[PDB]
Amino acid sequence: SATTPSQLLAAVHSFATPMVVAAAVVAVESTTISPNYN
Repeated sequence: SATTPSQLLAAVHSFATPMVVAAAVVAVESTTISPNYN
């Protein structure tokens, strides 16, 4: 505690289920023009 020489676990505990990451789904909201007739 406080201030890791001694290991409390014998082996390192790995997560059973592999985490499946998903790519970003970014999209274009809108397009505006400042000087415009319409």
